[PDB]
Amino acid sequence: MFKDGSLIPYLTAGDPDKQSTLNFLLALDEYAGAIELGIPFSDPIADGKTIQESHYRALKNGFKLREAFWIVKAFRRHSSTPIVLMTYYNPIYRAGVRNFLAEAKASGVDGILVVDLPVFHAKEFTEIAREEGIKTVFLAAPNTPDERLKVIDDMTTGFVYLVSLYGTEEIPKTAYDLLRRAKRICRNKVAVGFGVSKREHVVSLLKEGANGVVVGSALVKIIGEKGREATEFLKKKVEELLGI
Repeated sequence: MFKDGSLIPYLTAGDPDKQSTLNFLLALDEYAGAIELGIPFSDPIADGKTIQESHYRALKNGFKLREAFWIVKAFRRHSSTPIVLMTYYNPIYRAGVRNFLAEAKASGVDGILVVDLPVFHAKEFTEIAREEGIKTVFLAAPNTPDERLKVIDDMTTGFVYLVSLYGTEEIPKTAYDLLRRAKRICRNKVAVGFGVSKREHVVSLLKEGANGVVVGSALVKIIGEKGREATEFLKKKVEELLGI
């Protein structure tokens, strides 16, 4: 969904508030190949310590599911950068799949990643996403076998998101191994969410085949501390990771 060599910012919707989220998105657009917007959830058990804390913040501050569409809709008036909504299944499930997807499309969302999409529901979910014009992004971790990477690649219409709940400050061998296996199996492009924090991480991963590098941990971190005023520091961070 993005150019090769893209830096893909990840931000939590409503952290610390929807206007702030929008401000951050607008300030980072110029460096983004695509953007991931996460919907905060009460139990983000698939996320690392940092991002989990942002879900908690957003929620304490009163985030409401559809405020995410408000953010996307506002952002769209200024940019056409591909947007992928990231969320747990519960919210989607309760509001109604097709209703959610249709609404997401209408707001300007291009793709979606359901972190814990139950395999039982996987098939119909991908079909509805196709009918609604929303591309699919599936997740894979170091413990995902080659066989499942294949199955994941076949259902994927957007791109395959590879993650590593390892951290570091250096990229773990286990994450590099995941990437290698992915490049050897996927026809879909892949992005890597290995919690990068250094200029060398970005270069190394792109050098190693990642079509795009996600950068969330590093950004959410600054947001946890700066709040609404993280904006300028976020730009400096991205420029650092980009060598500019």
